[PDB]
Amino acid sequence: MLISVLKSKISYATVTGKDLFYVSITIDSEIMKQANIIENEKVQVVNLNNGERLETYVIKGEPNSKTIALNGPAARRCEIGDQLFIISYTQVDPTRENIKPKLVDLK
Amino acid sequence: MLISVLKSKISYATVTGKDLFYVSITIDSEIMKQANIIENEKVQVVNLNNGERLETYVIKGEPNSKTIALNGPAARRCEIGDQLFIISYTQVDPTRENIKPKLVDLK
Amino acid sequence: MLISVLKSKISYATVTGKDLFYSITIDSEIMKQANIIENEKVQVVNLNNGERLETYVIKGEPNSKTIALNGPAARRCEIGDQLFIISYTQVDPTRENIKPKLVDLK
Amino acid sequence: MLISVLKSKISYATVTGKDLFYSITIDSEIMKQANIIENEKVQVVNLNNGERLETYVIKGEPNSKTIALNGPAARRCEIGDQLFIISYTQVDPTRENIKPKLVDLK
Ligand SMILES: [Cl-]
Ligand SMILES: [Cl-]
Ligand SMILES: [Cl-]
Ligand SMILES: [Cl-]
Repeated sequence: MLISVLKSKISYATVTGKDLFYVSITIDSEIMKQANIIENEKVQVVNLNNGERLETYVIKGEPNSKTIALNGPAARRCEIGDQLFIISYTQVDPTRENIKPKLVDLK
Repeated sequence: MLISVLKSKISYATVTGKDLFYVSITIDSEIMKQANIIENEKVQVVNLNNGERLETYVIKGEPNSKTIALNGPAARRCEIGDQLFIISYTQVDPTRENIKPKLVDLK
Repeated sequence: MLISVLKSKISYATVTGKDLFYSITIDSEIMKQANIIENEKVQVVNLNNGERLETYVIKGEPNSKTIALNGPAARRCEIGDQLFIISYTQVDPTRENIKPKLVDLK
Repeated sequence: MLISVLKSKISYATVTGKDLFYSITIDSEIMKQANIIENEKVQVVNLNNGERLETYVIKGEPNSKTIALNGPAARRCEIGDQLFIISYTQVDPTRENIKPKLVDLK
């Protein structure tokens, strides 16, 4: 038996770029590290400016670049300067002790 | 094989507050206890006034406060006074015994 | 790996009712035909308006043909709309393939 | 604990058809390339209109290049739209990493 719970949250991630025709969210690899989020992990991305809510996967950005970029169709759901929260969830046995989320506040 | 089934439902939760620039959904910890919903658990939140449907995670509110508050980008999807249903699911092997959902009706 | 795959689909379910101030209520015989159980999570997609939502199943009276959207979901349909109702299961992709139970109501 | 990670991505799939009164049909050789199986749940995202949906996969004829949105999903695209089609898997992250299968149809 499993339930979904918060694993990681990055708060106040400022969008630095967007690329519709990408060759999904790019995040500074050091921020990913702080948040215990791995390459290709599924995340929920929510936008404080426009209210958009979406799910996509993570691409590594360059370490210490502060890159936060929405690529592909997700580019249509933001603009540069928007503030995001980026959330990862995990499925756990509810008979186990509670998971303590990793919280990263970029503000 | 595993399927998702209803584990908990809080019905007719009235929004008492909203804060866009939070430092998700805040629920009276006593109400959470009645519904067997734990802090940081993922929930579906559906709004009877405006029809909005979203997924977020639970933050504890003060016991017996009747606080129901949508924080962060979710704040853009409600107004004070709106009536919510708050739902949590669980993944189970359906060859096991049925999950009997915990139903909390606040109306 | 664990992946999600289709386990049941009810096609061309016609909305018979909606009640804002109550989920999806489905004739219990149709549920059995689809191998969908009470309180199971389902995807509901609407051919008339394109709406897509997830909710849980409530039993309707057997052989009533009841298909009703209740609660906030009521704002996402009207009586007479045609729905597809889909349930998924998580399984090992290398183990024997799941044959979905398909129920066509047209 | 389990987390969801990318397992398969088809990029720049051009919509060739849509049929409301039949959900995504994909050339079965493209599916094989992407390690996507019949009835697998997929995320479909549209570069032209920004729409994001979840549905399941139906086999199309091999080497046809068919990419067709069926059912209510038909209301969320037009012929010629470019799609990305994504599948995820739940894994124990302390095991070895899933190397995603990437198929670029551009
Ligand atoms: Cl995207
Ligand atoms: Cl939020
Ligand atoms: Cl609902
Ligand atoms: Cl569909």
